[PDB]
Amino acid sequence: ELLQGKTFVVMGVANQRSIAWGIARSLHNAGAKLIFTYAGERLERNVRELADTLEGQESLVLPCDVTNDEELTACFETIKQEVGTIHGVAHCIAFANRDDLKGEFVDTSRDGFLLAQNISAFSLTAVAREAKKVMTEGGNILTLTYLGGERVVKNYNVMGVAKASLEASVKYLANDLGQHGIRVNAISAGPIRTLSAKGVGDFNSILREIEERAPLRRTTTQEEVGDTAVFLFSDLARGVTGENIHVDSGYHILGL
Amino acid sequence: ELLQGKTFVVMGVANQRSIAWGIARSLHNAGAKLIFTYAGERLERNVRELADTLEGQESLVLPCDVTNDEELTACFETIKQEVGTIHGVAHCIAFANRDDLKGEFVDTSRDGFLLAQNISAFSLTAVAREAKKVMTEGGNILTLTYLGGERVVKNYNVMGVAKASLEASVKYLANDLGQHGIRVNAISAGPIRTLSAKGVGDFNSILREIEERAPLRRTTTQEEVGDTAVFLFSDLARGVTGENIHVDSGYHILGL
Amino acid sequence: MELLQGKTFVVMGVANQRSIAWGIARSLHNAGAKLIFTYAGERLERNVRELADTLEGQESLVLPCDVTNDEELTACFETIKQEVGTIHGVAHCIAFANRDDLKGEFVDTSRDGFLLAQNISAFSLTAVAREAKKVMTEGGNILTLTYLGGERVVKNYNVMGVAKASLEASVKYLANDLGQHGIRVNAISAGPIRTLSAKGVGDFNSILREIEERAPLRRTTTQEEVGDTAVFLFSDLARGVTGENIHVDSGYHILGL
Amino acid sequence: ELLQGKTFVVMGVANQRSIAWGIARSLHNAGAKLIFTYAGERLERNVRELADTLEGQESLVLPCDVTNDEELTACFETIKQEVGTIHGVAHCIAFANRDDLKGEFVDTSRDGFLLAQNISAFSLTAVAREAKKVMTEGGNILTLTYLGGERVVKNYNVMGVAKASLEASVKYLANDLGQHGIRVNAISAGPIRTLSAKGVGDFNSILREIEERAPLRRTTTQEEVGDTAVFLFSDLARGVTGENIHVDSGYHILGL
Ligand SMILES: NC(=O)C1=CN([C@@H]2O[C@H](COP(=O)(O)OP(=O)(O)OC[C@H]3O[C@@H](n4cnc5c(N)ncnc54)[C@H](OP(=O)(O)O)[C@@H]3O)[C@@H](O)[C@H]2O)C=CC1
Ligand SMILES: NC(=O)C1=CN([C@@H]2O[C@H](COP(=O)(O)OP(=O)(O)OC[C@H]3O[C@@H](n4cnc5c(N)ncnc54)[C@H](OP(=O)(O)O)[C@@H]3O)[C@@H](O)[C@H]2O)C=CC1
Ligand SMILES: NC(=O)C1=CN([C@@H]2O[C@H](COP(=O)(O)OP(=O)(O)OC[C@H]3O[C@@H](n4cnc5c(N)ncnc54)[C@H](OP(=O)(O)O)[C@@H]3O)[C@@H](O)[C@H]2O)C=CC1
Ligand SMILES: NC(=O)C1=CN([C@@H]2O[C@H](COP(=O)(O)OP(=O)(O)OC[C@H]3O[C@@H](n4cnc5c(N)ncnc54)[C@H](OP(=O)(O)O)[C@@H]3O)[C@@H](O)[C@H]2O)C=CC1
Ligand SMILES: Cc1c(CN(C)C(=O)/C=C/c2cnc3c(c2)CCC(=O)N3)c2ccccc2n1C
Ligand SMILES: Cc1c(CN(C)C(=O)/C=C/c2cnc3c(c2)CCC(=O)N3)c2ccccc2n1C
Ligand SMILES: Cc1c(CN(C)C(=O)/C=C/c2cnc3c(c2)CCC(=O)N3)c2ccccc2n1C
Ligand SMILES: Cc1c(CN(C)C(=O)/C=C/c2cnc3c(c2)CCC(=O)N3)c2ccccc2n1C
Repeated sequence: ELLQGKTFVVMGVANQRSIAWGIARSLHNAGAKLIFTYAGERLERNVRELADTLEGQESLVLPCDVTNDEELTACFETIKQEVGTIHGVAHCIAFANRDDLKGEFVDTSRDGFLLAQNISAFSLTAVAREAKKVMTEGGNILTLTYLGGERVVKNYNVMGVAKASLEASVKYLANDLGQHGIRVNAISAGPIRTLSAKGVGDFNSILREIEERAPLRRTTTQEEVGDTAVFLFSDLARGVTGENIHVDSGYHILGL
Repeated sequence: ELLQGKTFVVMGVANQRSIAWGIARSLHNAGAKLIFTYAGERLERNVRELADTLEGQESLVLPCDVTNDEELTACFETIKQEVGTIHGVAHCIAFANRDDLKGEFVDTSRDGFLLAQNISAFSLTAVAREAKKVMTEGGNILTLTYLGGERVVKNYNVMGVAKASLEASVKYLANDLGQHGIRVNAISAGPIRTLSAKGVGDFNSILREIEERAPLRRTTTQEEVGDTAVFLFSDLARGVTGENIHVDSGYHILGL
Repeated sequence: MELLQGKTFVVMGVANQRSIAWGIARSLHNAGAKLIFTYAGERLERNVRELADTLEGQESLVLPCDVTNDEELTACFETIKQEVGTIHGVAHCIAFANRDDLKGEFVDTSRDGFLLAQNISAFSLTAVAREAKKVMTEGGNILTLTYLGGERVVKNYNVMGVAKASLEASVKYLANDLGQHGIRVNAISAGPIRTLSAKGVGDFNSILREIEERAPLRRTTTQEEVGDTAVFLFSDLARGVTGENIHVDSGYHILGL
Repeated sequence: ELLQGKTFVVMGVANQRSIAWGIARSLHNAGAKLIFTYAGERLERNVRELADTLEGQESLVLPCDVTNDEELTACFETIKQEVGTIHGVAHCIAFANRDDLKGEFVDTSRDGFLLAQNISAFSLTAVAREAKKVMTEGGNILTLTYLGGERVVKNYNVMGVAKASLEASVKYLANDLGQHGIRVNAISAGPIRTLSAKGVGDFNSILREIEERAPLRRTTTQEEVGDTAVFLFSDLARGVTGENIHVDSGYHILGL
């Protein structure tokens, strides 16, 4: 099977609905070994719990608050020490202050802006810099992004700008790391019911809109994202780097 | 194994270097059965011998000149008669008059322009129209495009405009066919030495630019395109339609 | 009137006073340009001839130019050459597809329908640039008009959408060819506007309605807004701009959902 | 004539070769009155001297270090009281630590990253929310971008990611401010020999490349940018917002 005997770091499991958890399962289903990380103590339990559901042999679960330089750096030392070699990292982390995800992007504070950039965009680069030390056989680094990073999506505001910065980081990191045998890609996922969609929008109204209008006439699932993540980490995706695959039932192609 | 139980139509094999022969090989390795179509009688011997290098039952090998509506139609009629159900088509077809592939694009004759449009872009639509009839369980339709459709490539000229037309075509067809359970996607391959590289303005130099400047520091293989085609035909890609995956060693990201 | 003072432009595709080409003709004229008009058919000849006539100064040459017809293309620019010697640019505002293709599924478009739309709506830019090349002696700009449907899927635009992708790639390749001859080539991507080429589209009114309420500028596009950006592209101000597609659509093109 | 009786804030003049100085000339030749900002004494005289060369008479030259919220606010507060109404702002500001404009982008420091983001991207939004306060007749906000925010440019690294973020901000800002009669647009300029090109590796080779491969066969001047800027601030451009106009001799259209 595609990922037999390879080991991957998964970052961003918060709960059962986490896109990261879809990715975890698809990779596990494809025969991967998994390392999870989680942000801060309010979660160790929900991630270990999930990790444990997976058939057989304990997955490492590590703390990694990506705003913290030394725990990020320690996280990957542990990985260097526990396992030696990984074959990729799935970066599934985003955060902005909730107040910034409503009315007028022009009103966002510089602290708001830089917090979003720091956690939603710069973290990929920080992670990629540690990941590099421990991917001596090469492989793929993946991030998740969203269409609001390319075109304007109401209320996505500062996150849109931080997705744009994320997608551009993908390209430049692809240009740095290719020579070291490492391919960097994104998945642009369609809107999905997650911890991170608990907010506003009348989210239901937007899913309904995807259902009526997306080419595939349905909304996307965390398993659809995770199967495209299996492709990207697999050998099938060798010649693919610097790319953004939309797993969104085709919505991204529409105009009016 | 991944495409177990499924049959695909591969159009465009002309010899062992054809990117279509790369896709055929990857699809067979992933358990598919194949039907091959070829441009005209002069190619029949090559295609029958390639097909027969693969283990398993024989493989239909049918003439299909995409310029000839009766031939196109009888071809897929024959396919419905003998197999009943397909799961996908790989369209790997292009042509323009070779004198239009030098000098200035502005000097392209009307006949020249419409011939390139006819064979290089409209054929995807005619193919799709007949494939929709035998795609009884849905599936994927793939074509092959090139960066000249997006950005100016010297001498690519009228093929450049026909690729843009092809890629717009993928969008519109994905929008049509989603609701019939059918996805439509393109692979944008980097340059590869094939028959359609014959006569190009120092292809060797082009190959060197890629090798030294592409994020991955190597040229694209027919096998790399074929493994991405596997993904796109597989159920891994069920959320992915109207997409153009660049398999070009990340070359497409580069500015200057 | 100054800014295009002392320059002459060919405007192709005026069919009545709502034509985008006529918004363009007025702006060019108000910027001091002299104008040559083309038409294709027998009768909307006057229509064009009568619109021309309203323009204040010297009378305008008005010439038949069916872009489907090589001889007529050659004769028209030939006649421009004999009559005025030098022109400074061309506005190409011309599209056609069979009406039955602009509904239903794109996958049912016939071969003839496809090639017809490419011929008139995409190739014709190139045929016109080739003729214009020989009369654009001091350089200048070639324009064309496109639509968002050439970049992303717009319901029912179908075959014209593909023909606009085709048009847009032609702008780039022609820009690459002609720059060394002092000629720039650019597109304006206009918002939906009420013209003859909008007659027969499902729900044109509700299209304009959701432009008004959702586009950043909260209003639909006008012919005059298109013509004023045309003035820029034909003027010296734009001398560093080529192979560009400028969206004059109240900002609509930036929106997802 | 074209900008008769309008006033514009021009930000970023550093010396006579500044793009922002090219824009002030064009705006002035089109009838505008101008207000200038600068950060820090290192160049107060330069901007004063330059502003004084101008043949109308007599421009406010105010301090505005976009890093400083109290100073930004004050600068636009001073403008509120002293001029009244403004019709536009040209934001020609960028900065990143020069140690980050070489080597691999992946080795970029946290605060290197957020510094570039803060000066080169966020400042637009900060400037735009002031300005909003003073553009009571509406008008245009312009920023300068570079192709490296769309595609990978060697060494541009953290600035390319910053420009991507800048360009996304343009889109979101335009969605915010359009309802207030305010347009927001970028100009993507070709390489120009300014202070911000000092130290770029092989800059003369970049220029020679542009001259020989760019469609217009020449390199890009400050006057070309200033004249496109005149268009964007004028009534001619009233239907244009959220646009990025490439003023780069057509270079942006080239593939390989
Ligand atoms: N509709 C959608 O849900 C879409 C989401 N995405 C992207 O998918 C990714 C995953 O989000 P999704 O699964 O939806 O939602 P989740 O909320 O489940 O996942 C987000 C994860 O990011 C983590 N995170 C936040 N801050 C930090 C930090 N300081 N250090 C380390 N980790 C942190 C969260 O941890 P914690 O719980 O501790 O805050 C959580 O585990 C995001 O990048 C998101 O934008 C893309 C397209 C569509
Ligand atoms: N560098 C490269 O090689 C790249 C190629 N591509 C694309 O890959 C695709 C395949 O090209 P490639 O494998 O390289 O070259 P090949 O020439 O081996 O394959 C192209 C196929 O198109 C067929 N074809 C041409 N005209 C017709 C027609 N009238 N009816 C039916 N088939 C026809 C050819 O047949 P015949 O020999 O009889 O003409 C040939 O079998 C093309 O669309 C090409 O543009 C994309 C990116 C890079
Ligand atoms: N919402 C909109 O209306 C938008 C339109 N556009 C584009 O703007 C351009 C102008 O269209 P618009 O003004 O809307 O509609 P009009 O119908 O007013 O203009 C279209 C013109 O194209 C001409 N034409 C068609 N076929 C030929 C041919 N064989 N040879 C010469 N001329 C021909 C028509 O002439 P005739 O009547 O004599 O056949 C007509 O004068 C087109 O390219 C269109 O696609 C772009 C964006 C939005
Ligand atoms: N090749 C090129 O020159 C191109 C440049 N650009 C862009 O054009 C814009 C203008 O750059 P250019 O004219 O070349 O170079 P300049 O160095 O002349 O202008 C850059 C300006 O940004 C100012 N700036 C830096 N930090 C701050 C800050 N803390 N607060 C307020 N102002 C600040 C600089 O001031 P100071 O010197 O005092 O630090 C300087 O005046 C930039 O956005 C740049 O990215 C775009 C495309 C091509
Ligand atoms: C699909 C979608 C999302 C979810 N998404 C794609 C994200 O990237 C969400 C990021 C996010 C980032 N930060 C957050 C939260 C969500 C929630 C609560 C919180 O405190 N901080 C989203 C988020 C905000 C506004 C609109 C949105 N749409 C239309
Ligand atoms: C990579 C590459 C190709 C090959 N390619 C991508 C194609 O799409 C080939 C198209 C093609 C299309 N028509 C053709 C021929 C080739 C050859 C001989 C012929 O008679 N007609 C190419 C083809 C022409 C010009 C430049 C080119 N570059 C840089
Ligand atoms: C804005 C818009 C147009 C107008 N447009 C951009 C066009 O390019 C029109 C092209 C055109 C092309 N060919 C045509 C006609 C119109 C009308 C009558 C005819 O007989 N042939 C349009 C046209 C069809 C479907 C949707 C459409 N939308 C949303
Ligand atoms: C054209 C071009 C530029 C200049 N540019 C477009 C910029 O946006 C420059 C931004 C900048 C940002 N921060 C800077 C400096 C320049 C210079 C000195 C310094 O100390 N900090 C550039 C800058 C670095 C690498 C390549 C570059 N190319 C190819």
